[PDB]
Amino acid sequence: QYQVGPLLGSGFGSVYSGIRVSDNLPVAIKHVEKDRISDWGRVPMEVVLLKKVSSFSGVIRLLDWFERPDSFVLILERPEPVQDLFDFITERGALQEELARSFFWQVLEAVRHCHNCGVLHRDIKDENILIDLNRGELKLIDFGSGALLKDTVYTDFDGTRVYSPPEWIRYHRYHGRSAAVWSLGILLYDMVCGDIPFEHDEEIIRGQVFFRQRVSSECQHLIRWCLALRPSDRPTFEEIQNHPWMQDVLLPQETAEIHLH
Ligand SMILES: COc1cc(/C=C2\S/C(=N\c3ccccc3Cl)NC2=O)ccc1O
Repeated sequence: QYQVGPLLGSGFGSVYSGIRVSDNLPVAIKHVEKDRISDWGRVPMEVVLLKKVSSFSGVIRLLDWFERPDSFVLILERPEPVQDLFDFITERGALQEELARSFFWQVLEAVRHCHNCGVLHRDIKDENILIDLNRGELKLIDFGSGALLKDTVYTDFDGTRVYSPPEWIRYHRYHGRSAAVWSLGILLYDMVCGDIPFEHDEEIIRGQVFFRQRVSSECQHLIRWCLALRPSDRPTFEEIQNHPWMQDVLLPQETAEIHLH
């Protein structure tokens, strides 16, 4: 069936590079131990969520999955060549606003897709975004801490803390969309400054954003908006994409030729 390659990453489980014997298609082989899965639907919720979002290249595609005695094995698409946003920023530093605009736009489109399919990702960050270097397209990955999207309150969280909103830190309560917008705020800052704005709980609670890089006023505005302390003061996905800084986004293909080649 599949031919296993080198380990791509380890945590939310372990993920290996792979080739599908059928057609030599590049795939990724994810291994998740059953004893670590707290959410089921009988398969892990991660499988359910991935199936709901299959269609559109902004979200990672689930090609197949297998059940083993103690683990589940996920077969996911693998772009070639590819690099994740964390490594991309780590090696290249703070991104240019034009490039950050293109990336952030693609992520917004991706999360908007997840929501239409009734899925909440709950771990939006640089590490969970892959870059198809050739096509200039971004993919959202690792739905392992995500949930079915609801309009009521969430009292559980198992995503990245430094990307989590102050209402989570304070009260252990959040609503899906406003919380997503907050993490998007952290992400956009990460893109334009080369690092995340908050490290400790108290910084998150305070929500005072400092820019360590020359960033345009409009970008700072959008960032400070997504990072509003009160969830209700945060912009909606529509409000973000109608923001003046999001005007005139590049096509993914232009983005590659200008910024990736
Ligand atoms: C990591 O690189 C790739 C990931 C994916 C899909 C992945 S990787 C993932 N979770 C992890 C993240 C970091 C460490 C360990 C795990 Cl299990 N979840 C996915 O859907 C594809 C193609 C790739 O080239």
